[PDB]
Amino acid sequence: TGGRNSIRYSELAPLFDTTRVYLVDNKSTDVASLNYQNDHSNFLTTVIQNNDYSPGEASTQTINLDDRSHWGGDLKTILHTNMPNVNEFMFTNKFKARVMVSRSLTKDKQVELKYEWVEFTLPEGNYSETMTIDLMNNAIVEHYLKVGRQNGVLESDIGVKFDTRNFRLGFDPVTGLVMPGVYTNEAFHPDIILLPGCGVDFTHSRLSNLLGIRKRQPFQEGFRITYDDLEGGNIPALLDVDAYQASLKDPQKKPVIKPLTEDSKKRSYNLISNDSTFTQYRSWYLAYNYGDPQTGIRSWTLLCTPDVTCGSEQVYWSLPDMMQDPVTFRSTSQISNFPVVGAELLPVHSKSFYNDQAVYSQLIRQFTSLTHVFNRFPENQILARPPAPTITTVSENVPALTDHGTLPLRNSIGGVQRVTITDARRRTCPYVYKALGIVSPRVLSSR
Amino acid sequence: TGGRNSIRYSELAPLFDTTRVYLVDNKSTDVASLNYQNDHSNFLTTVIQNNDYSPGEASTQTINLDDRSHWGGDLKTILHTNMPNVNEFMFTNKFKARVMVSRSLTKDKQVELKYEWVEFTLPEGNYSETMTIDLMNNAIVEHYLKVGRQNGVLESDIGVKFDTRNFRLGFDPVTGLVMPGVYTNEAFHPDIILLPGCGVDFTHSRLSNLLGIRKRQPFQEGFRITYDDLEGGNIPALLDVDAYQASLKDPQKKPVIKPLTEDSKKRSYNLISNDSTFTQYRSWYLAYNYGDPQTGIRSWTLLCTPDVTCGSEQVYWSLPDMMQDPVTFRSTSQISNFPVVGAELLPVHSKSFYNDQAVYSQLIRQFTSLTHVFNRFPENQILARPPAPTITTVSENVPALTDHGTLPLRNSIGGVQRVTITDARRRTCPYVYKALGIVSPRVLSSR
Amino acid sequence: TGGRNSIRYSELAPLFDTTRVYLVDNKSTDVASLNYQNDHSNFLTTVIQNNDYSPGEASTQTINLDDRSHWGGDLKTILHTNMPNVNEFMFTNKFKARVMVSRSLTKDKQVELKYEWVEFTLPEGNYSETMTIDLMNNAIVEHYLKVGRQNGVLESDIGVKFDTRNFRLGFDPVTGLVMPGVYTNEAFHPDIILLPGCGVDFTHSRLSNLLGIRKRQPFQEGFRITYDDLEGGNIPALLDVDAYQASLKDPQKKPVIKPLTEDSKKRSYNLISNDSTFTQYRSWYLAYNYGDPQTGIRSWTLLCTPDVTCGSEQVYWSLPDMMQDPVTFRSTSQISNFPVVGAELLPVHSKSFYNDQAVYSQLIRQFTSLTHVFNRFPENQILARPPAPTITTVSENVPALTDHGTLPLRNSIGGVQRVTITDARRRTCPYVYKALGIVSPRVLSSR
Amino acid sequence: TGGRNSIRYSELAPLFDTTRVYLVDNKSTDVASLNYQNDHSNFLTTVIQNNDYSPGEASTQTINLDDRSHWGGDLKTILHTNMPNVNEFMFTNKFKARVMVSRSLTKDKQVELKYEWVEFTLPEGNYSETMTIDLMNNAIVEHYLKVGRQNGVLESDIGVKFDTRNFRLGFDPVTGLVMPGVYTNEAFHPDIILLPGCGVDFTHSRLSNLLGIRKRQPFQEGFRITYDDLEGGNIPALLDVDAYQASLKDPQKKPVIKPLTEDSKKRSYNLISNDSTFTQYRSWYLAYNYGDPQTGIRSWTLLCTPDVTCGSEQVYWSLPDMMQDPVTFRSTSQISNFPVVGAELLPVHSKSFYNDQAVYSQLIRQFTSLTHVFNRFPENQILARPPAPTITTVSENVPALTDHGTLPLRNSIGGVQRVTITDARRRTCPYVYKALGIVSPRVLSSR
Repeated sequence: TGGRNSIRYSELAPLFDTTRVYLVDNKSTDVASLNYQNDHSNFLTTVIQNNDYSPGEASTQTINLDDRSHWGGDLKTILHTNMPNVNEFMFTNKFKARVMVSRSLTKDKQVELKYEWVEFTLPEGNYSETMTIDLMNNAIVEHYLKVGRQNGVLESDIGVKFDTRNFRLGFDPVTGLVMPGVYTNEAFHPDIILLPGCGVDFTHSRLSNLLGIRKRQPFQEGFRITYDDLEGGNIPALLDVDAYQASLKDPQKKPVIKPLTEDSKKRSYNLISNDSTFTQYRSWYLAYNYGDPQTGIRSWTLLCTPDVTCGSEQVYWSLPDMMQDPVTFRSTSQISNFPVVGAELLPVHSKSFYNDQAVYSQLIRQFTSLTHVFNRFPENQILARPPAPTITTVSENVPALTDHGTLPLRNSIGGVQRVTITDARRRTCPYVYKALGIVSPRVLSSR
Repeated sequence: TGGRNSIRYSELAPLFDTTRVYLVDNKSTDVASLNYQNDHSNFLTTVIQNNDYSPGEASTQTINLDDRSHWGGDLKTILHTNMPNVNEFMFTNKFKARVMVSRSLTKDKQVELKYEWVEFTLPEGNYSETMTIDLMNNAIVEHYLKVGRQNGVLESDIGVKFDTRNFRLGFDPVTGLVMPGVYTNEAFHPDIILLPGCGVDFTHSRLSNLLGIRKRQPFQEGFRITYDDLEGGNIPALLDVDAYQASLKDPQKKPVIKPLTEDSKKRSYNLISNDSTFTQYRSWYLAYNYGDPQTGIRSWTLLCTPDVTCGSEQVYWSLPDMMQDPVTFRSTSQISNFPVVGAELLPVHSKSFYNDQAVYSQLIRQFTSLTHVFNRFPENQILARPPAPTITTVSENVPALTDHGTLPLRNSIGGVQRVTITDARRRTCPYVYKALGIVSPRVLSSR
Repeated sequence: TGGRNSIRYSELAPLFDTTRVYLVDNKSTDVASLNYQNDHSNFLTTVIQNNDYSPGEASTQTINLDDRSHWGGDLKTILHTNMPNVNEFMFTNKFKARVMVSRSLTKDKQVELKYEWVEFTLPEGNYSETMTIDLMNNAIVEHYLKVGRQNGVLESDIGVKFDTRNFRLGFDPVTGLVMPGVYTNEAFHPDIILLPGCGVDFTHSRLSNLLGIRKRQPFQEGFRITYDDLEGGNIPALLDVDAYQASLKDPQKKPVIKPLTEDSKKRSYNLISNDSTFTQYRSWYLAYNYGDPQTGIRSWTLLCTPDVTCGSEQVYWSLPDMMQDPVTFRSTSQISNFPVVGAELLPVHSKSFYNDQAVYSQLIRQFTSLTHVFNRFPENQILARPPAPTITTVSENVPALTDHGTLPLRNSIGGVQRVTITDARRRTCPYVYKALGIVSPRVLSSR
Repeated sequence: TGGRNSIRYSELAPLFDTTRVYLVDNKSTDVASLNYQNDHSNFLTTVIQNNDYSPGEASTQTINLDDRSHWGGDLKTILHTNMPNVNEFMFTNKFKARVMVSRSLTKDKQVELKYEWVEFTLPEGNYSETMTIDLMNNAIVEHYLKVGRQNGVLESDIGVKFDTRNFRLGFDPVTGLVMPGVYTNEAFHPDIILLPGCGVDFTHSRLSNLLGIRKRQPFQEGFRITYDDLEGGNIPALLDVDAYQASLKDPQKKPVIKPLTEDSKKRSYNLISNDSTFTQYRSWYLAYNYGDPQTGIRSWTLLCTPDVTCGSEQVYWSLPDMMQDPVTFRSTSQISNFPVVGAELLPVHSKSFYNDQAVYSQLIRQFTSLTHVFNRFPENQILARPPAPTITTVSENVPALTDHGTLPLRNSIGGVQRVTITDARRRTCPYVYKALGIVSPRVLSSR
């Protein structure tokens, strides 16, 4: 300490031992003159808080930590964002799926079914755990319109659906059917329901996480899940309620065996055989939980909690112009490679709420009335509308009063410092409303 | 340490090493005599806690940290506010918008439409994420009354509305219409719906943030968003439900093509052509998400989360009379420029709650009864009342037991210290109920 | 300090005193090349953050903390999971129970009842405190189908049920009956209802904890709770409401004495004697609270709060390649035995919510309509459906910004470090989405 | 430091400066062999984490902090319980009350009323702030059955009731009656309603706290509150609604004066005189708030918030075999007197929720139907069922990642350490699911 303290500035007098320099964006004189073209995730600040000098002029002056000692500073910071649930940036507004796009009676008498992969995109916005799903199913439909139907494709065969129920609760071990004649609409984890000849890929989307279907060994570029994969676990068919009820008057067999085939407005349930009790529709959930664990999807995939945020990602601070470049970091000027002084999780959590609207809706569509762009197939038990789970989650932004350690810094702090927040991939982050830094230099050793 | 400790006061005896001085407002003797004309964000305190002296008299005595050493103190503080959501101070009670103000059949046979920018103000208060919106729409209407109508202006042409739905979900790729004949009233982010010849400016309001429409490169003074800007993304028209239904009895074309034109009480939906399926009404949301991303508003603007607080802003502490002035700060007496010793976020967070009242209201206006100053156009599908989003947020004030570092201080602490909290712009902050400071001096080095 | 600081790297220059090395998974170059076959709970990272070298090549270079001093580093870490409530791993998807599996009129005229232990498994997923229970009861039934019934077993005798009410509130001290003729369906802690000749074992399941029935002295391998154990505390029988009401017209005794025997669709309530007011059904809750405290189950067991998480378990960090092996730990290469540097609770908490759906359901099954795979015996007052408790809990995953102490480390940190999170049993943990480590070395003493 | 660091173990090599020893229960080898008969609140752990030695054998070896220095360690700990709201241990399942137990027409023509104190106990479980109350009222009734009634006691005179409303809101200053003819059933703090000749004592129960009736000077063993105490503040009588309404047809006085006397099924409201407007029933709340503050109960008692937990109690850690015994503590082997190294609040908080079920119930008993063991006197306005308060609280268990200071420890840490958590009264605590300790020794001074 002794002669090694002195923290000096132009003529303003000697200050001794730790003090405080401030890194702030909202500083009025600065904005107008320096970071006009920049944004909160990468700006310039005048660290000289002296009322009498131009910002430019200040950019000349310097804070001089005494030369005789290696100094260090404590970096506390206040980060506050407002990034939405889904958006193009975090890759939560896109997802490739393969659907039916054409159905025509080929040239002889046999038929043709051609499928294709299409990328559907969501309208940017902050959503629910559910409404997001819905938005996806809708985006599937919206396509069936611009193309599908108008090419021999019947809703009775739309290839992909994201629902949320255990399509085999009512199932009866012997009858081979969902006895109650209705797939019990309770919510049990996001799922994926496919059809023959199609599937979905998330290779470039974090939405996967929203669903909660994670790859059992992630570091494998690529995420395709198709029909052939979902093996063992095709949605069993609903038993014919009426045929059964209507019977019992007059070897003497009963109406049981009759597995419903279609529903009001005659929508095909595409059953494998005119025999088998299983429909062609295949569910991930079903597969994972019910089909061979050592071979099924239960093998290469993992069932887990949703998380609307789509994945806690972190950000990296960098104060290139004011702090020594940590161990192996190379010093540069390429914004997308500055040295990093602190890492921290991007300020987003998921609040959970109890859903009353769970059942309230089961007592309104039972009393017929209009429909949403979401339940375009009310009377279908499958292309219906996935049941709203009790307890929805919602991505919520929150101020993060974080605190990075104490770092080594240069002894000639420039009048104008540059602040820069970066993300995992290394790029500014548009969704930053406020960055604030406080540094407290203090002597560490001697030269 | 050795001889350098001694913390002395008048005759009261030697105290050794760190101790504690207290900065408090609620001290009874003080109020009456010193900070009568002041407020919690800028007051005087007698730091001498000795029962026997006048406050004035005390203002003479002094706490003497030993001279032989440079001292420092730990500053912990308790800040507690109660600022409301919207108010004149934080600029959340004003916002300029351009509306229709006159409609008369000009002199020949052509017509005249004159528009003007008017500033509408809200009644101060703490609101919801939604009710705030509503308050704004109302403030638009309230003006249409004092002026608009009584000058040939028909509600059928009120220029600005802040709603919250995706005005194009039911849309059908081929019919060019919102098939279900009703814009599906689900909430998906605050939006702005304009008309020809008008728009809104937030150049001087944080309400922008409440809506969640942020400028893609903020440091640009000025925020005007007009009709011409919202290009591509005019609300499509609702299909005529009846015309279509009523048909199908008797080349042989159907009632489809007929896009509704007006609604019960015949309110014009102002459609571009007697042809086109698009109404003149333009939505921001629509633009951002559906119209050309490289040219549309999606370009210069950014879609993001609401935040009722309107923007986490920070405050600055200053204890001019008791702590050495940090690095570059100049020493002065101009309250609005004192040195700063600590920065901290203004004590306001946003709590979120689940909205049951989301639908409950869809089952009460379907069963006709009175109206609120909010739904003055129930039968309009557009000037209706934006759907209440599930999950509302509410600005909430909370005590902040913060802790600034350890700062260097003078060795002659005056009997009367001055505390001062300031905001980003540098001015006291009326909404401060309690400020409390605790300082713990302790030796740092030697002189 | 003096000459002992120097933190050196290849030619990049001398860095002095503490700095920062980063342990991160999401690093792009790494994934592709090193931890392809690994997962977030056990991966490799290149700690050399220098843009110009291959990952392989980097794996050569080294960070050299000065040789002359023993160094130490501060290890802060960010752990984030997403493990579900029930699953095969945490042993929350299995549980052995003993049920009736056969009922036939033995060879002479006496009868035969054979029982057996069967393991039932749940569909993996994240559940409620209740719906979990339900899932279990269902899993009991689902078995009764594949076997039970089709072998002379009548629902009127299914052996195990997990309910949640105090089966003896209405009870009248003299009549020896539940007067109101209905077991008051309010929820009061998970319970277990058995029948003669059967029981349940949790010897290999944490579900026990979900129920909240803990063994009074845990370190005893084995958890079997059978009929004979639940002594004193057999569910009293419901009084015959009608017999009583229908009477009172004409020594002159009343219809009281008549304890109902069966319910609509005549389901036997299996009463011990045609006399006794007690049914053969026995409840844990009842036992614990009402039967002899010094002998009953109240003795060897303990009644306590549920907790959906099934048990706060912890995890162990290990950074074998970068930090000295703590006191007694042996140095090795067997992943399942690495040295441990930090322990921390596995990131899972239980959020609680208020249940409105508590009663809403009592006003819908009173108005007859379909049934769930859950209430297959609506008209039974016992095999009914346990009442939903107000205030349900739900396992929720949360990011854990933890902080382990400051640890001693090697002075030759390898270009490639290995991170490894382990659980109590010592094995990687599939449910880890993100692990992040920040180390801040700093001199501790001298060599 | 210099030669004073060395932390040694058998042959495993020299470790220098702070390191980490771990105190864990869930360690597999340990359980089976050492703490078989123990529980989580008092167990043994092998601190030697070396894979190759028996636990017994390990119990021999020792960690040797260097001899030349006095060492200290940082003790961080993870405590997690699951204790329920009410239970026998925390004394929340018992409470003495004095009730009517006999009513017979004495030998001459005068009568006899004998009262007695009885202890009622609750069924153990975790409850609500309310349902607990209810459980108590029920427990009062349940007794009236086994004894009361069957001895001339009419419900019309059951002595104690725990309700929750201000029995005198409708009251009219002149008529001396609760005009609306109904005690306005809104909830305003737990209360106690007594009758002549009886009362309640909490001398041995924390339930008092649940009610929120605390003794104004606690350190006084004993808590009896009887009739004679509740002076001034007898529940006023409800005005006869009908008598009044039915009148007004024909000095000419009105039906006012008539204070109802009994209710449907003629239950006596026991009014002092055939005159006075006051019933014999006395309320604590009433007393405290309305009767003489300098003499009434308002004097020796204190009205305050409920708190379901019944009282934040703390626990004491003790690591007898590994840390020096703090200042005045005597060293011993009596588990219930070990030295204490850290104190901490027993991990229980009270979550609050908003009650919709507040009114929902006022619109179901107004539409007659069955009754609960709770509202056995629906038509009574007094023995009714206390109104459910909006905002109920619920005891909730939570993991407590606490941190005790840095303590002095022995330099010869035994292979097997003993952990022990104790409560205020000094006894193990059955409700402990997990205890975890991490110690970080580090040199403090020299010998």
